Amino acid sequence: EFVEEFNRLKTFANFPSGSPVSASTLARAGFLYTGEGDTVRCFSCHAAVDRWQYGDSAVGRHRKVSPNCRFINGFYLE
Amino acid sequence: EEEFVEEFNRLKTFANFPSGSPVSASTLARAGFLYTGEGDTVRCFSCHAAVDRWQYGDSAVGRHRKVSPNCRFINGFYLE
Ligand SMILES: [Zn+2]
Ligand SMILES: [Zn+2]
Repeated sequence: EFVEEFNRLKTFANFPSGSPVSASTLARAGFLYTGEGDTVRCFSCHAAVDRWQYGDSAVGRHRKVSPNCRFINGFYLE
Repeated sequence: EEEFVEEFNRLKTFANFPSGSPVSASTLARAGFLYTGEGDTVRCFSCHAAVDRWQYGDSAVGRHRKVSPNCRFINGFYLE
């Protein structure tokens, strides 16, 4: 289901307004917002990531904690 | 110091500026910035404000105006 970006961006309701990394960028990087703080979790690899700061690459950090993540490696593409 | 009112002289200071920067040396120099020589920290030749941690999509003049809306450079003081 969450394979679709939108189903993912939806979960970003009440996302910390001042986050240096937009909900959109994360939804795009394949993350889901857990609801607490700025913690999000990859729907494909389940790897969770938080404490985002200026300069971060949503896709970049993603790959760092899960370089072999299915989504990162374009498994769900067209 | 030097005649930094000229873009070319400001650009000379970016000799060892880090290669992989999202914002280019010329874009920064064109915005009145001198390279301090450390990391990606640059400093306005006119208002002396320092700015760093450049990111993809940043506007050199934009951030510059952010920390010094009154910078003489940003305001045309040096115009011909
Ligand atoms: Zn993943
Ligand atoms: Zn200035």
